[PDB]
Amino acid sequence: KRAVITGLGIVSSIGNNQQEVLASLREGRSGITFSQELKDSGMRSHVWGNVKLDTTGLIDRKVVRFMSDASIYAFLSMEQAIADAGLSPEAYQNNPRVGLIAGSGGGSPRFQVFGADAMRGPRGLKAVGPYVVTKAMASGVSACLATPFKIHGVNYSISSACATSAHCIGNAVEQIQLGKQDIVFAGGGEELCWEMACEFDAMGALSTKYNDTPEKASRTYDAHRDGFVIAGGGGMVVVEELEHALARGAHIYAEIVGYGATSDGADMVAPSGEGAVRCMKMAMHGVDTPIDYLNSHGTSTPVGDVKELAAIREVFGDKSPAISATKAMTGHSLGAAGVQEAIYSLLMLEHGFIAPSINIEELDEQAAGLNIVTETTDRELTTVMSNSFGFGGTNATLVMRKL
Amino acid sequence: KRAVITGLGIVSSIGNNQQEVLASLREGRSGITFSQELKDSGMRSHVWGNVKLDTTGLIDRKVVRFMSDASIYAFLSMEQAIADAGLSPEAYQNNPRVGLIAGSGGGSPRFQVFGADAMRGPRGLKAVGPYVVTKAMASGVSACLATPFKIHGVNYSISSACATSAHCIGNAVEQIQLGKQDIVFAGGGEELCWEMACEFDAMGALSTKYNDTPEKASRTYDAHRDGFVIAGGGGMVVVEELEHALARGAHIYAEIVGYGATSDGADMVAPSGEGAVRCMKMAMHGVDTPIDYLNSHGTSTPVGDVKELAAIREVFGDKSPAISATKAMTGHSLGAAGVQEAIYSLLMLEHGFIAPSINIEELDEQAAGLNIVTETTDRELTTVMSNSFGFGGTNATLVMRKL
Ligand SMILES: C=C/C(C)=C/[C@@]1(C)SC(=O)C(C)=C1O
Ligand SMILES: C=C/C(C)=C/[C@@]1(C)SC(=O)C(C)=C1O
Repeated sequence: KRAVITGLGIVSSIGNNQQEVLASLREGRSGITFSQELKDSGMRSHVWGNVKLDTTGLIDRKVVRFMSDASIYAFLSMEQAIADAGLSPEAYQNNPRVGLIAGSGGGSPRFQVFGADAMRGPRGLKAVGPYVVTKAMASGVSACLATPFKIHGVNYSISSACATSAHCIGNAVEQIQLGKQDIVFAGGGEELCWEMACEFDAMGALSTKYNDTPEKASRTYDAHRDGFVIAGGGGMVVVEELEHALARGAHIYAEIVGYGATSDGADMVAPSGEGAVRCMKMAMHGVDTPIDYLNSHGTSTPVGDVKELAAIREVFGDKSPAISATKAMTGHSLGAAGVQEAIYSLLMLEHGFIAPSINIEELDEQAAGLNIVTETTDRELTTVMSNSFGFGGTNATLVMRKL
Repeated sequence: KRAVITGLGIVSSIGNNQQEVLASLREGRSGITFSQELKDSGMRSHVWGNVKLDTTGLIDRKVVRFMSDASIYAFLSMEQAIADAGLSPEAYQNNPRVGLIAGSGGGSPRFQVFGADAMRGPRGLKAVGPYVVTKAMASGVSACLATPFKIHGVNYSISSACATSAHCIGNAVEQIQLGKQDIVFAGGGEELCWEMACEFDAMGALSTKYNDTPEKASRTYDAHRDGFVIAGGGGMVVVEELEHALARGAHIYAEIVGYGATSDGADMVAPSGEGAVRCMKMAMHGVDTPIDYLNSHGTSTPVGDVKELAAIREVFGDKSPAISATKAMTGHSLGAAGVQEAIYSLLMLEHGFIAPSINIEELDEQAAGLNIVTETTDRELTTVMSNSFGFGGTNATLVMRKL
C-alpha cells in the first residue's frame, strides 16, 4: 500500500549528482549557458540548460550502442539511485517484484532525424544501421534501462510531455499500492538538441531576449519573462513499499502521500488552470498535514506562470505555502523536469531549506499575495508539493512527506 | 474493481470500422499492399499494412492542426468507440471520473524529420511552424485526443514499443480497479512512413522477399517467413467499471479478467521467452475458465514467432488453446497492434468464430504442437487471450471473458 523513496540519482544542468545539485540549489546557482549549436541551427533562442559531463566511457559499449542521450542520462541517474538506495544486483535484478517506469517527452528527434538523413544519403540502409529504432523509439528510456539492469517486473514508459517523469513516479506508486511491485525505479530523461528545441522556438515558447546574459533568461514570475529555457538531463528515484524498505534497513527520504493526475480537456499549448486545481486538490486529499513548500512547474512563460499561480491560490486560499520555481536556475528539461524537481524537493526536505526563485527583478502583479521565496532560507520542512504540466492539458502533482 | 469493455473503434489495414474488420477477419482478407513510398525510399521492404482512407477533412481543421497521423487514427477510433459505447457528450465530457490512456510506438518520426528539414531551409523557423511539438512529441496520441474530447480525468500515454496500446488498456483497467476512474478510453495509433519503417528495415526486421506478392509477405509460423510487414492505424476501447456499465445499460463485450505486464531483462530486439511466460501466467491469476482462443503477437519474424510459441507451450503444456496470428492478414501496426488485436479478439468473442492464421504454406518444425487454426472456424468462445511484446523486453498480456 504505502510507497516511499529510498534512493535517488540525477544528471542535470546544475549538478551531475545529488551532492552537486544540493550545492547549486542552496547557492541559487544557474545552470544556463549560451549555446552555439542552437544559435548555429538558426534558432532565436541561444540559451541552454546543458549537462556538463563527458559521458563517453561511462556506459558499456554493447549497452550504450542502443541508447540516445535521454536514455544515457536516465541510465546514469539509475546507477546513482541503485547505489544511493543500497541495492545490489542480487537484490534488484531478475526479480519479478522489481520494475522500471521511466520515459521522455520527445524521445530522440536527433536520431530520428539522423536515420532519415542517413537513409537519403548514397548508402541508405547501411548508413542508418541497426540501432536507430531503440535510440529513436518513444519507449527508449525504459527499454534501454530495463534490459541492461535485468529488470523482470513492469517495463514501460509514460509520456505526458512536460509532465512525463512526474506521471512515471505516480504510476510506480500505484504499482506498489496495487501490491504488484516492491520496488519500481521511476523517472526519465531528455536529450538537448536543436532538432527538438527548434520546434518549441517555432511556436514562440522559448526565451529569446536574454541571449547575451544566459543566466538571466529563465526568470519565472519576473514581469519580463519571455518563454522557457530548454534543458536536458535525467533523474531517477527508487519507489519502494514501506514495509519492504524498513525490513532491509533502507534509508527513507520521504513517503509519497499524494499523487494527482488530471486533464484540462480545454486547449493544447495553453493551461486552463481548473485542471491543475483538481490535480493539486487530489494530491492533498487525505494528507492530514499542511504543504510547507511548493516546487511549482513555473516554466518562465507569460501565461503558464500566472495560470499556475491562480490555481495554487484557489486551492490554498489565504493559507498559501512557500513557493519557488527552480527552473529559473535549471531551465526546463521537459520530460525529465518532473523527476528532477521531485529530487530537488526531496533534497530540500532532507536538508531543511527552501531553494530560491531567482531572477525575479520585478514580481508579476499577478503573483501578488503569495509566498515566492527569492532567498535560500533554512526551514524544517515536513510536507512538500511538486507540480508538473505539459502540452495537451496533462497535469501531475506529487506530495512528499517525512516519515 | 471490475473493468469491462463497453465500446470499440478501429481504423486499420483490414477495415475502417468494426463491421469491415469483421468481414475481412471471417474471410481471411489481407490488408497488405505494395508501397511505392517505401520502394522510392531505398528500402528493401516494399509492402504495406496501410489504412485505405483519405483522412483529409475528417477532423475539424482547428483540431487536426495539432495532430500527426497516429493521433488522427486514434481520434477517429475514439469517435467510433464513444458512439459504440452509447456515450453522450454530457456523459463523458468535463468529467473527472473519465480519462484517456493512449499512445504510439514511435510517435511521429515524419514530423520530427519535417521540423528538422524545415529548420535547415532558407525559411528556418517560419517553415517549421508552431504545431510540430504536438505532432512530434511522444504523448501526441493522448494529448491530441484528451483536449478536443473534453477529458478531465487521467491524460497520458504509455509507450512500450510494439506493446504500447496493450499496456494502455491494462493501465486503464488499473485506474478502474483503484477506483480512480469510471471510464477510461484506452488504445493507440501509429503512422505509416518510410522515415520510421526504414529504421526497422535497417536492422533487418522487415520482410523483403515477397514484394512481388504483398499479400503473402506476412506469413506468421510459415517456414519461410522473413520479417514483419509494417503497418499503421488506430484502435480505441472504452474500459468501464462494471457497476457503472450495468447502471446505464451499456452493452458489454467482455470483462478484462487478466492483465499481465512483465520484463525480460535480457536482450533488446530479441525475446527471451521467459518473461512472456510469466506475463501470460500473470494474466491468468484468478482466471479459472479455459483459454479458448489465443491471439498471438506473431510478427512473422524467424525468432519471435517460435519464441512465443515456446512460451505458450510452457504456460499451457498439453492443454494449448486455439491460436492464430492475425498479423499475417493485417501486418504489424507497432504501437497500435495491442488495441487493434484486442478488438479482433473481442469481435471473435462476440460473433463466435476464430479468425485464420493465413499464409502458412509450410509451418515451422517447431509448431508441431498444433491448434494454430488456419481456417475460419465458427465456435462459441468464452475466454480469449492476446499477447503483445516490444523491443526492450517489454511484455503485455490481456485476457478477456464473456459475461
Ligand atoms: C496545456 C498546456 C500547458 C500545461 C502548458 C505549459 C504551462 S506546461 C510547460 O511545460 C510549458 C512550457 C507550458 O507553456
Ligand atoms: C525484445 C524483443 C522482442 C520482444 C521482439 C519481437 C518479438 S516484438 C515485435 O514486435 C517484433 C517485430 C519482435 O521481433
